[PDB]
Amino acid sequence: PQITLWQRPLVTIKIGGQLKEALLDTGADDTVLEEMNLPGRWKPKMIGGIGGFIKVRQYDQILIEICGHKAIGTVLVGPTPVNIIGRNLLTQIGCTLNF
Amino acid sequence: PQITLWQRPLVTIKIGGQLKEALLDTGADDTVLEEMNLPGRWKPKMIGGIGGFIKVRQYDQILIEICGHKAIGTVLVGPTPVNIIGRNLLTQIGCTLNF
Ligand SMILES: CC(C)[C@H](NC(=O)OCc1ccccc1)C(=O)N[C@@H](Cc1ccccc1)C(O)[C@H](Cc1ccccc1)NC(=O)[C@@H](NC(=O)OCc1ccccc1)C(C)C
Repeated sequence: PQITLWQRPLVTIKIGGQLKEALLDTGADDTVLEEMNLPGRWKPKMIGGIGGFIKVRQYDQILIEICGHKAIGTVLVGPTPVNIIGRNLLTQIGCTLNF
Repeated sequence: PQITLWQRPLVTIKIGGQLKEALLDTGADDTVLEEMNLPGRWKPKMIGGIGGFIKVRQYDQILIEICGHKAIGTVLVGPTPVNIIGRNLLTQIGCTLNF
């Protein structure tokens, strides 16, 4: 799908048997999503954006059905305003920037 | 251009007689550039990112050449670790997310 940027590139993701909406962020190196009930064993981790640094939990090996397309990777959970599909899954679904 | 997301999508800009590298970012509705000498009246404003809210100075009607493509926009100068080109100019240079 070709998404233009007049409006926030929000997508539909099915993760953890839960449906969520998420920004497609080429600016984040990492996928970070808001608090959500999720299976597994996690690790502490912190990430930084503008303003500061949040303490996330890292879940390695998670399946997301992004835009009705799948990938498996690292989903970090923590204090975000929006769910961010970062570059480590974007490459997996084969997304690119074009101009 | 076709940009794959495997590396961090930095690119060259020319803002105010100066030459810089900027993250092309779909997750920002705004171009926030680090501090530099920009000449003009500026408003304050404040934006949110993952960790907080930065106090930044609005410059409106500034010309940038992002990849050879000039475009006029509003540009925020303030405390960021990276220059970000947001959707307010990404629309303008014709950029499109894709998969
Ligand atoms: C650049 C900001 C103006 C932009 N915020 C934004 O557009 O908010 C709207 C707003 C407008 C008016 C009033 C209030 C709010 C933003 O933070 N956008 C995010 C995605 C987002 C959108 C809304 C809220 C929160 C997040 C993302 O682009 C940044 C860019 C960026 C990239 C690299 C470094 C710094 C900034 N990456 C991030 O913040 C990611 N960091 C990242 O991946 O960086 C790696 C790294 C970390 C630390 C040190 C070096 C490198 C996080 C998602 C983890």
